[PDB]
Amino acid sequence: RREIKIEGDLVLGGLFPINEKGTTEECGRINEDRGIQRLEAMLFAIDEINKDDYLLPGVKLGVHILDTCSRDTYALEQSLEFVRASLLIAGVIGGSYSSVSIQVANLLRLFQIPQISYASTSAKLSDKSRYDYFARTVPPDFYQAKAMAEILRFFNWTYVSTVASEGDYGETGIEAFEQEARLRNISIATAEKVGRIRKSYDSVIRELLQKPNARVVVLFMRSDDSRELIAAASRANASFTWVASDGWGAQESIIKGSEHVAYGAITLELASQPVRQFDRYFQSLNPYNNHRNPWFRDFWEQKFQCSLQNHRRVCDKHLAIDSSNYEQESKIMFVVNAVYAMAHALHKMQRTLCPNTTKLCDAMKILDGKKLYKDYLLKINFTAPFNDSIVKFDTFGDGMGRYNVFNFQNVGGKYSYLKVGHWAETLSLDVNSIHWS
Amino acid sequence: RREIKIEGDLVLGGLFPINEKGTTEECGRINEDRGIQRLEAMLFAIDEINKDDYLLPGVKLGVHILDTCSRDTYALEQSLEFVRASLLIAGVIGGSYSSVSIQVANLLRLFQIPQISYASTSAKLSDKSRYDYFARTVPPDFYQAKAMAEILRFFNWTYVSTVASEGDYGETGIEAFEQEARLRNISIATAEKVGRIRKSYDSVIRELLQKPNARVVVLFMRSDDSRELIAAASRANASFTWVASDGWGAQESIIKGSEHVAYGAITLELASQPVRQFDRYFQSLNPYNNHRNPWFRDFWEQKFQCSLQNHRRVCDKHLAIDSSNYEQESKIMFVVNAVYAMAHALHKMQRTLCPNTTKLCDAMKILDGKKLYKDYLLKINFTAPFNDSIVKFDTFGDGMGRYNVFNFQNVGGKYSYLKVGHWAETLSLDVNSIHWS
Ligand SMILES: N[C@](CC1c2ccccc2Oc2ccccc21)(C(=O)O)[C@H]1C[C@@H]1C(=O)O
Ligand SMILES: N[C@](CC1c2ccccc2Oc2ccccc21)(C(=O)O)[C@H]1C[C@@H]1C(=O)O
Ligand SMILES: [Cl-]
Ligand SMILES: [Cl-]
Ligand SMILES: [Cl-]
Ligand SMILES: [Cl-]
Repeated sequence: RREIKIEGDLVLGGLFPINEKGTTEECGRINEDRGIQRLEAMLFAIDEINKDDYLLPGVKLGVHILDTCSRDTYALEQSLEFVRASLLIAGVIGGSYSSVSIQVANLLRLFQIPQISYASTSAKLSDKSRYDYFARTVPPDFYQAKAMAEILRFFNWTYVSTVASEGDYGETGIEAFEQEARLRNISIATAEKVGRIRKSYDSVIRELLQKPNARVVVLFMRSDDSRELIAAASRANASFTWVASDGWGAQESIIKGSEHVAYGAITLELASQPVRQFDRYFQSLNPYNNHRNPWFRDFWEQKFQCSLQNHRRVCDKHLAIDSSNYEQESKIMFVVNAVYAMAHALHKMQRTLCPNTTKLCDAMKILDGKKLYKDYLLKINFTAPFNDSIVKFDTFGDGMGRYNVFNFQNVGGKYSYLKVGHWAETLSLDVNSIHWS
Repeated sequence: RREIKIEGDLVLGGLFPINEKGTTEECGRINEDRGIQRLEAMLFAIDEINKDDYLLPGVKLGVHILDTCSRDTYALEQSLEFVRASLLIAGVIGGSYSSVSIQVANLLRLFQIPQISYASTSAKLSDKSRYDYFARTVPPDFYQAKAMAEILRFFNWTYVSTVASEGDYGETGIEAFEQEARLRNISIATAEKVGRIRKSYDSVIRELLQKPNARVVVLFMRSDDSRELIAAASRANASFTWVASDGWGAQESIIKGSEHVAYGAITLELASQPVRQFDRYFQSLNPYNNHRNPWFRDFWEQKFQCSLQNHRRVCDKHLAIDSSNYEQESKIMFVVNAVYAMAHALHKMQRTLCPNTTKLCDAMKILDGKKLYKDYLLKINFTAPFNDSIVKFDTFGDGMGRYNVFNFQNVGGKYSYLKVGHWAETLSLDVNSIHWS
């Protein structure tokens, strides 16, 4: 029922997991980082573009923002509002979960509405024919498989074993790693999978022990699966050199109480830099100055376990989002770059189709989505506005594969993940900073 | 803007090409046979089912009927009305043109709404994964390719040449014939195509003459392409034994003025029988008793070139649809069988999910479209209501491939197409009635 509907000459649709997938109820609690923060980054980006005197000087961007409630079917129903509009919906920003972005993309292509996801990393969305109106500022996860294969090939690690989670993430990732290993003459000792139980991980650990020549284990697993496998490795006192995808990444929750077996592990994470101006914008928001966001009062009441309006404690008027209770969500840069990619494509389109004017001409009021996607959006190339990193898409509409390389080690009586490298198209490692086990 | 919206316990969506694809304007003239007649066959079928005391005894069927205007994009926009409904839209009947049914099917699968086409014959719609909510009472055209290959194999015609129209119909049909010929050890001399010009056909005829050993020509062409190729064959005085798909069929317009070169031609047509009770129902309709159809007054004014309400002649009050100006459209049986297939699937579903009641229970008010399609609709098997011919679908949702075999000949100083056989799964020919050339 809730929405953010702001008028403009051109309107961008937005889809965010503002609320978690509910349990009795369809929608759960507010999602603070993937929902509120990401939605406010798109509003921040719109405000900035509208303020800019060089980008779309005569065209004001409006918005139509909706909650996906972290569910495919709910997001599809919401997306009908963007299709009914045929508000001048020029394109859609979102969603977050790949399963939501797949269903939205199946609908939007039918009405030729371009879509840019700032978070969906499934390999399926790369399909030029099935998702011919979809683009993304994030790279697909199959580039992690390529980056891991390139890390092994560098260290000449020719004999390895693999563990994968069940589902799109784990299966597609190890299937891509298997192919990337074959091309690099890397032989896979044993390939294990993990379904949806404590014993299951011990069966995998035992099966990994059956090939003692393969000291390197390559993981393409979800967070919970990664923690549980390292726990079973801890129980069996089985120490391996783990090479893992972002499912493990640089999360301290994974290695907690199992740092011996997990020592020297090589992990990947999506490389991103914070948007400093966003921290200032987000920390200044309060229930008194943020009337345009209809979810903000529930976000505030939930974040601070208080009531703004008697069994509930009254919100102290001096509460604030600040350094002690806030950290910029890892994908804020991708939200901002997605909105700017749409603006840059629209700007170039208006300049070509509306000669000798800055205003939105008739040729663009009857907007050709096919032209916008193929001839403008897929051909954008600009410097990220708050970074010199380039925003651009390949012919599949995929953003550039840039990952940080981490090494789990202890220096100065503290266990931390250390940034020991980066993968862009070529691997770059600071080898003399890596610890082994 | 116009529609037929009739309330019921369960409502069926309907899509018909009531108006032709417009030219200035988006929608053209009324389409009398594929539009008005086919829409009235669905209303006839609904009335009959509702009157029946054994089929859905406690569930009244309603309708929501819309004009596709013979265009993909217009039909997609119309279909949003069936999706917005989530009226209790249980399923959709239509469309006619395969291009319209493809776009509708792309939308309806997303909201799990089963769809039955009474006319769309494209091979694409057979795809179990891409069109997983689509079924049809007509067979796909690739069964014509199989039937023609079986006619050649019977007469031991091992050396043949092929001509195909450009587009889905001709290309897919000859591609399927090429595969069906390989399996029957039939060698193809030359494979010609026809684009979108009088000279083009002469180039094909000349190229066919280059292989004089191949006296049999297999055609998979559109009506206009078929007439023009027989015209070029007439000009080059090139007489062949033509084996053609329903694009030519038993149309006298194809052979007009070119009966010598076209003599003895073997052609296919979709086998159908008229629904006798429909003739009585359709011929009784007049502008005074048909208020539920909002397009009928324009149909009447167009059919009779008159005005019901001064430069226009006033409609004579004694005008009527009758034997002199009406003939039952060839696919009326498929419209009626599509509506009955949906009713039978709903009837079996209500009997299983609503025990000890005939009424629509809560388990069916929140209708599971996935169950309706896979467990009920794909498993129907009933005698056609106004025929003993069986209505059933295969695992792809395709209706049974039943074609009549025609032979163009002269008997008693009159040129006519004679029914000389039938193809169901096995070919059946009355060989001693076939003329050659
Ligand atoms: N990138 C996500 C997550 C990504 C993923 C991709 C496809 C399927 C499953 C799947 O689950 C995992 C599990 C572990 C690590 C990464 C993923 C996406 O759903 O695409 C998106 C939720 C993330 C966000 O909103 O930041
Ligand atoms: N069966 C049709 C027509 C069928 C066809 C199928 C796919 C592509 C093109 C194509 O065009 C031809 C040409 C000649 C003969 C048969 C077809 C369909 O569009 O499916 C549908 C309009 C017919 C109806 O409403 O009766
Ligand atoms: Cl989402
Ligand atoms: Cl998954
Ligand atoms: Cl149609
Ligand atoms: Cl065609």
